[PDB]
Amino acid sequence: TPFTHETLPADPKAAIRQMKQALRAQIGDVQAVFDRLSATIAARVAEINDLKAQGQPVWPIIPFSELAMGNISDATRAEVKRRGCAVIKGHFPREQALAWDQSMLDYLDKNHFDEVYKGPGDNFFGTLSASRPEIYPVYWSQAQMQARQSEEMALAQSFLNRLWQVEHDGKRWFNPDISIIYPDRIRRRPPGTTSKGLGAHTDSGALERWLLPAYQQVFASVFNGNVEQYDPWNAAHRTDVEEYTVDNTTKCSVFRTFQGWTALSDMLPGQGLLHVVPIPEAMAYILLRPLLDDVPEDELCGVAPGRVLPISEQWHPLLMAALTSIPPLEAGDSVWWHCDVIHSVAPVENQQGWGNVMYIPAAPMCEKNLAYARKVKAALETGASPGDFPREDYETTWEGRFTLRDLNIHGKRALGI
Ligand SMILES: [Fe+3]
Repeated sequence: TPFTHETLPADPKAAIRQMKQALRAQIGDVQAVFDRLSATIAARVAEINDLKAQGQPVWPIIPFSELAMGNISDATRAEVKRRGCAVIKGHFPREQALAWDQSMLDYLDKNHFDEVYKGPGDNFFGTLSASRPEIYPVYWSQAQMQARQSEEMALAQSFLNRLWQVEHDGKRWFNPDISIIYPDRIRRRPPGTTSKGLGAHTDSGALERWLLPAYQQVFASVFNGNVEQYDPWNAAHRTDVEEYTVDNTTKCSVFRTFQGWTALSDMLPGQGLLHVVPIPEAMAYILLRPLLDDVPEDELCGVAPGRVLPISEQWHPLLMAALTSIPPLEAGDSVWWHCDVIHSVAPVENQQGWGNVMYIPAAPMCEKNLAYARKVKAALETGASPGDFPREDYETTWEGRFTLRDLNIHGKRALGI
């Protein structure tokens, strides 16, 4: 269309305007489609609420033993697809997790982190009420890389990728059985912590969801009214997207089937825990909401370039009605959500125990993810901040960092070597 942009429009408001007009036209009665969509989603909220009342976790719980032994049922596979998230209990033995956590402590301590730390290096969350989640951003601890290349991450990554339709056109969109090392940050909250949390948002692009041609491809069924034809699990064209780049701002130049993390400490109920909207199709609602006629013509319900896409009660009351907590967790567990899934971190006052996690996603091998992987390997040598992240570069100088010679067979392959 005349309406799309592959690079960041010089005039966002102008571009948003034209996209809206083009789209209202291509859909017909937007409000009728939104209502239909909402009835399906309202019905899911009924499911979710029902389960909550019973005493169930809403998150599919999948024991790592079954995963490891290939004995996951069809019903479970199905449930993870319905819910868009999964907990892997016992992903790692508690010992191993706790020992990792301790190595983290000493790695930070021995390189004098708390002294040196200047940031946040970034303002990715300016669109959120709770925009300050508790002190990050290191990449190359032995703990992290080990978990990343660990054989039992590989099992989980592969199992997860497998949930996506891969075949479609030109036989295969990515290889679901190798995943790249995507070095990410950590989340470290000590007992006593008080925090606003992280406000509900989705990752992997904001404005580009509407304006990028690849996303017009991905969400065709949405942007043409056949909302029910739309399949969250179809990899079609996801690997053709490339997010807009904004000076020194967090972006994600990689395709992630799931985001997740591995817990380094026990997570106790109410202690400012990860919540998710377990309805991966919600993205449809996010996409149609600004098209409705109570929203200003040049606006996308808070979306701004170089900022995470915000989800709020103001614009998305139904989706907010669906927020659900992770169950309580023991160290070594790990949690996963579909890349289009709305999520947040609840606030705590005076937190019991630690709230430590390592960020490790499933990002499957493909021409796109490999391009980034080639870049990662360069960073891993120097210890610099991976390109996708603010150039803080704290570890370039540190002792006890994971290095090139310490790689797995997995690791060498995940970085394509
Ligand atoms: Fe997020």
